[PDB]
Amino acid sequence: SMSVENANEVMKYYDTSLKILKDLVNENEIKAVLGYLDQKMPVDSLPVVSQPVVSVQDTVFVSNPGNYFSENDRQNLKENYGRLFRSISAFYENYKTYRLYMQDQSYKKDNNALADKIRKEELLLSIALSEYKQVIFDILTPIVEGAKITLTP
Repeated sequence: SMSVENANEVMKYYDTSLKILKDLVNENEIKAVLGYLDQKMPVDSLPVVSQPVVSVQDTVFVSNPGNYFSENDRQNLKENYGRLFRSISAFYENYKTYRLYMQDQSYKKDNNALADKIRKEELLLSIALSEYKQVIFDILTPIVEGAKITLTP
């Protein structure tokens, strides 16, 4: 009864996680942004690539896992989502900065120092985005199986 209601909340959290992680971490878009950071890309060819904006209430829900999860699972989910939201922001904001700095010829003033700083950081962020997404699914799928046990009469 108290476990049945907790199990229903785990299913809601998993379903929201599935939807939000599909739209937030767009692997092919991430790869396309890395290609746009290439040294041989014509500066005037750099396109605008907007950050995906998912449901804000879904973001709040997954960012604050309830006490139905163990304190350890709750902390690991909260940490990985927090890092994932900050990393998403950095990845798309760094590309916006990069595009404006290349197109207004600011790169000539610092001999591409900011271009190389951004390229290195974007590569690290791209790996980390896929890592946080997989870590969240890996925490949840055994708990989800546990919730299915509680919900199968």
